[PDB]
Amino acid sequence: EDVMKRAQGLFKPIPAKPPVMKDNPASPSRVELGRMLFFDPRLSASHLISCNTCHNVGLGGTDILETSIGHGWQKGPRNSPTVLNAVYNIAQFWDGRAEDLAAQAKGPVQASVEMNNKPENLVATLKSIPGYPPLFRKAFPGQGDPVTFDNVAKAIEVFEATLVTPDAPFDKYLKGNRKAISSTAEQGLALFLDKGCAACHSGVNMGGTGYFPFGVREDPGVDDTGRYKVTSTAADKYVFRSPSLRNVAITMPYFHSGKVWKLKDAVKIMGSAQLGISITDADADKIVTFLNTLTGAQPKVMHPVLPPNSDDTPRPVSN
Amino acid sequence: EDVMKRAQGLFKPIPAKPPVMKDNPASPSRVELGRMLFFDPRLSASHLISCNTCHNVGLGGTDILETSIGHGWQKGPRNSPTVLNAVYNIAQFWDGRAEDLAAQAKGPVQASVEMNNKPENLVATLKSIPGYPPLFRKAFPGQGDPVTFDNVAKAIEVFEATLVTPDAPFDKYLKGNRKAISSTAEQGLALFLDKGCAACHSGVNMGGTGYFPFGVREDPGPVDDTGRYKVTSTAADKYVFRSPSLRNVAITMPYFHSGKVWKLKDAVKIMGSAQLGISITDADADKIVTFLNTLTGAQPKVMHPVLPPNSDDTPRPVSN
Ligand code: HEC
Ligand code: HEC
Ligand code: HEC
Ligand code: HEC
Ligand SMILES: [Ca+2]
Ligand SMILES: [Ca+2]
Repeated sequence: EDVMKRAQGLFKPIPAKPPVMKDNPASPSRVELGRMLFFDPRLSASHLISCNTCHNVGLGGTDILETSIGHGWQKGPRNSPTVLNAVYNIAQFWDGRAEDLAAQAKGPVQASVEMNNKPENLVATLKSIPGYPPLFRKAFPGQGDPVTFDNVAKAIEVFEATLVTPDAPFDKYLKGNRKAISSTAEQGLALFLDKGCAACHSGVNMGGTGYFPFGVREDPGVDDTGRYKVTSTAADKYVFRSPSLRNVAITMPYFHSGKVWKLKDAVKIMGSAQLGISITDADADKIVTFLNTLTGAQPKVMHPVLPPNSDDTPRPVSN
Repeated sequence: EDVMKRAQGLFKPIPAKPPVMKDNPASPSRVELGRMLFFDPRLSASHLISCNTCHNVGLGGTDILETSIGHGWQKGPRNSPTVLNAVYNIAQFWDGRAEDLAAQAKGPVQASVEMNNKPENLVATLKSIPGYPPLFRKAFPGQGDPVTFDNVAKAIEVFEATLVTPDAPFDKYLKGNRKAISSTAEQGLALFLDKGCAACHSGVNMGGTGYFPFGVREDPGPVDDTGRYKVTSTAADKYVFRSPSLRNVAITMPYFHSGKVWKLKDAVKIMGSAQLGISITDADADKIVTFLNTLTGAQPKVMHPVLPPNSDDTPRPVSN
């Protein structure tokens, strides 16, 4: 229709092929190594936590928990965004001050807070695991000492670029198949476009494109729509990334705080005066039916066989 | 909520103090070196083009030309954005593919294509100028070899952080003085807020916050600029566009990524696009213009540096 046509300008389907990372060429050995590192809990000092713990490829690329602290740029606990299609995000942080956010993008996003704080421990751990240096040599040829914090992030990044979810019903719709989604789905899309949601949640990743001066907070003055609202005040130090809504139906809970569990309530909360939006409960329901067509084909990811410790591998730090 | 209170959520005034750059502490000697480098045309192969050429601190931090190619991440000629407050930009490139744009921010944006392509040459140039190494040693103490590409960009960057324009009438209004802008400028603000302009042109910099799948293109479908150009967004689009900071917009014509639209009132009417869900009347556009005219801040008084002279070793200018 013209609804389809408008949708085809606002969004693009996820390509099936992993996107190319500038200055980070993919090769099977580098993808394979990134997969190992992504699932390797020895990257944490406890030896218990891997990327997959908080960005679980079985659970929509997130952890279905409210918040955690995973990374050095967080000022507090935040909900773990999906790693699925994360390589298509422009804005990669939940929130910050405008003057910081571009510099923060100097990355890497693929380092947890422990790795970023103690990159010497990361390298020493990997060098002490006999099967790693050979993989690093194969994945990063022509370097004398390829086992580096920067190459760890590069290998993860190329593996991460394979964690894309093409072929959601909405994407079949964008490709021109009007029947790929129900007519109620389509009405939800019409509301999404007309009410102005698409402006913030747009492009190939349907979001992750920018930061906005609205964040969902507790209302200071009985139900999630009554308890939380979109807030924007004079005193705001930080702006908020408007997230990609792809796979939103399988990555509850919602918002930077993880505090809203139901996708319907999230949608009602986004029907906010602060945003120029008023939606009825029946509107909210149609928008949800639409948001449920953004679930892509989930990657089937082999759990890696990790190289064993040596006697030299540092011990877990305890309890 | 009345218009001022709504404006106060949507935007914040430009602070008077240079923002702090992470991992790049300002000091007077690093600001001064960055000033020298910003104005030194020996950073270009011709030895005639400095950052100030295309981001001219006397002309709103831009060059008032339609387009140029200054930087390695451009795929084609683009309009030079202002350096004034650019340190408050989050989105720093005009346009690109989503999957490339975050990676590009591992920058530095302070490097022209000539600097970025030929970093040893840049270091060789600076090291051949006997007054530069001592300045790099002052600016970057405790570093045995401080004349490096990364230090040229850090020094520029802290100089650029001082190129902020606090005290626009509109900022005086955000701070609570309703009389700092005219009643017509306030109606243009109301229009700006009500029509949804502010969603994309938001925050301390009034834009530069994100990218959108809309760019101004020549219409293929009657004649003025509003006739000739339009917001376009198609299935075929490879690239999204940055929605720019509107601070100092009255003084940084021409407009959009292509610099094709010269009149701010025309840029405003073009943005009253059905693609964006916006319909504005001609008098609506005039009021919005009146409002945008209030976003001109106090322009930095910048001393032109005395640049250290060439030695006989300094590379020779090249024309191409
Ligand atoms: C192991 C090294 C990894 C990798 C490869 C990633 N992570 Fe996390 N992650 C967590 C939280 C709460 C956030 C949001 C933080 C914030 O911005 O405030 C993140 C963020 C990410 C991203 C960004 C995705 C995007 O573009 O938005 C990516 C790519 C990413 N992570 C990859 C939480 C956790 C953890 C919980 C303890 C752990 C462990 C990790 N992350 C580790 C990793
Ligand atoms: C920009 C001005 C926005 C408009 C208009 C809409 N949304 Fe939004 N959305 C925006 C931000 C900055 C955020 C994050 C807020 C926070 O505190 O975290 C959101 C969040 C959502 C979510 C949550 C998705 C997730 O957690 O993964 C959803 C489901 C959502 N937005 C949907 C939505 C709808 C239906 C809208 C129209 C009614 C709408 N959004 C408008 C920014 C903006
Ligand atoms: C013209 C020939 C230029 C010269 C010389 C320099 N710059 Fe530039 N700059 C130019 C353009 C056309 C653009 C936009 C490019 C794009 O497509 O995105 C830029 C961009 C910048 C920016 C980004 C501003 C922002 O939007 O956040 C900055 C900070 C910048 N340029 C600074 C800069 C410096 C420090 C230079 C000397 C080394 C310099 N530029 C040279 C055009 C030209
Ligand atoms: C996001 C969906 C936007 C809304 C809503 C509005 N604008 Fe915008 N604006 C947007 C982009 C992506 C761009 C760059 C487009 C390009 O090809 O370059 C712009 C550009 C402007 C400009 C030009 C500023 C400059 O070149 O420095 C102006 C003056 C401007 N926009 C004003 C404006 C008004 C008045 C709006 C509501 C009527 C409006 N914009 C909405 C993205 C978005
Ligand atoms: Ca979530
Ligand atoms: Ca301009």
